[PDB]
Amino acid sequence: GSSGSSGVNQQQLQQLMDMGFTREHAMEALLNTSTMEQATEYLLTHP
Repeated sequence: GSSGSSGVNQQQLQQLMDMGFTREHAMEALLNTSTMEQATEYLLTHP
């Protein structure tokens, strides 16, 4: 059947969110960014 990825990704989201962040930034982070690493930075730049 049909399957793939839609919108952001919980993985990264949760992954980061776990580190101790806010879903708000987390989400935007990913959205803004593209890869996981990038996400980290975004968050790392917004504690």
